[PDB]
Amino acid sequence: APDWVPPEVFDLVAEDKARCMSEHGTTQAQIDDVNKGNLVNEPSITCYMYCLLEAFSLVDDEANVDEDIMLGLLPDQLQERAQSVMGKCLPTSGSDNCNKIYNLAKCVQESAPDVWFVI
Amino acid sequence: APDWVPPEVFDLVAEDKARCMSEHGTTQAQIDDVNKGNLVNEPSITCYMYCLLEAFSLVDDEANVDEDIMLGLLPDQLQERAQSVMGKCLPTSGSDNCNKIYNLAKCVQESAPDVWFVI
Ligand SMILES: CCCCNS(=O)(=O)c1ccccc1
Ligand SMILES: CCCCNS(=O)(=O)c1ccccc1
Ligand SMILES: CCCCNS(=O)(=O)c1ccccc1
Repeated sequence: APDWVPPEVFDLVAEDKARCMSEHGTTQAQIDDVNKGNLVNEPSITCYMYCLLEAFSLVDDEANVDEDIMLGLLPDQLQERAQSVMGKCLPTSGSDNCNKIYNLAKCVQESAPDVWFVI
Repeated sequence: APDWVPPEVFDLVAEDKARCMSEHGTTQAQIDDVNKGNLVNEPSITCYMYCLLEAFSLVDDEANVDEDIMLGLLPDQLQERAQSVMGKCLPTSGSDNCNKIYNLAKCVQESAPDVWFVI
């Protein structure tokens, strides 16, 4: 992940990472690819992102981001940049929940590739 | 219903929607509620879902689901997502036909909000 990610997040997500990878057939290799800017629209990775976001209430049942909860989780250092990115990329839109998260990731990647990551 | 639902289904279901709502005392408000994630175990809605499924030959007289045709009628991306969810949530179980379909809908909505919809 990017160097700014708080160490605690790696432990906080561990339980849901395992569950979500199992549920969606996700490989660590796919995850490693999102982080190197190589995102593809395949449910095994896009629904995995949805799954992990939902675990932390970062999105609701229609894959709309909760900006407050997202800003809460992000370090103080990223507040300004993240708020700008959210302004540009939200609300989410797409045919289903996984597509909404794919579309969101692509939007964030355009301006701010280091703000999005997959764990 | 979700944005991914094929346009054709709204016309294809119309005849059976009328018949099934009439048979079960269903109101549109109840159908709207399911699509908002507010599924309640009332036979006027749970038996309605059974009735629509039966109309498409997706259930038999004991609310056994035809997994292969149900999956086959879904768009490609939903079909992929649904393979794992239906793997988990099928076969149906419950005290009667309407409870079996309630339990199925609840199971699907827990993993995959945006997959179980009603018209
Ligand atoms: C801008 C943030 C990116 C979110 N991507 S993620 O689904 O892998 C995820 C990462 C961390 C916590 C929850 C989900
Ligand atoms: C001919 C129209 C196809 C129906 N496709 S559907 O995705 O709405 C669907 C509805 C109910 C069960 C499975 C799929
Ligand atoms: C993924 C399957 C959803 C089934 N929901 S339904 O039984 O109300 C229904 C909707 C549309 C056509 C037939 C049945």
